Amino acid sequence: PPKMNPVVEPLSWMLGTWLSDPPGAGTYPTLQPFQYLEEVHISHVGQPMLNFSFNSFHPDTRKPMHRECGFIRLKPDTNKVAFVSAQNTGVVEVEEGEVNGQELCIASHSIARISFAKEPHVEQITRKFRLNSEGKLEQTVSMATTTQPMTQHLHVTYKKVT
Ligand code: HEM
Repeated sequence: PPKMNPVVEPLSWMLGTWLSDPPGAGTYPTLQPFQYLEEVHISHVGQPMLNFSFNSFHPDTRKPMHRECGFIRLKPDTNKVAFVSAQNTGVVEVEEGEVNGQELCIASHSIARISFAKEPHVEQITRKFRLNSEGKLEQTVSMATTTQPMTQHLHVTYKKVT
């Protein structure tokens, strides 16, 4: 209901409640391929930023899996974007980059974790968000871990439900 702060207009295409369709696709050189369901809620309350919650679930049992939440800020009147996330693995990250048209490309510069986080530890993350020609939201996530160089981990497209 609050009018949207002009600072976040360059990312207005991300706003909504979204559901992975088809299921998200998970991979890594060390992992068997997997699928997952994900609910994405991207919202705002009038501040110069977006609020997000991304919650994934097992496609069959619907048991909760990865979860994260945070904020997406922009430098006013620019296309420069900064993303902060806390993840249920006990990991936090700061990613920055830019939006051009309806594509956002960001990369981590800072990652920290809890002392008992499960190994292997992630060292670098990059994400690409885009709105495709059908009006669906796409996210692709890549990462490097202590033992694996930068490569794709996740790809998902979402249907807006709300
Ligand atoms: C930016 C967000 C994420 C990061 C940084 C991240 C990081 C990682 C890392 C470091 C690993 C271990 C890699 C290895 O075993 O070599 C992993 C594994 C895994 N992740 Fe992700 N992850 C993310 C998002 C997700 C999401 C959304 C899902 C959806 C369910 C997911 C599901 C899994 C699964 C199933 C595994 C392997 C579990 C196993 O070892 O059996 N992750 N992730």
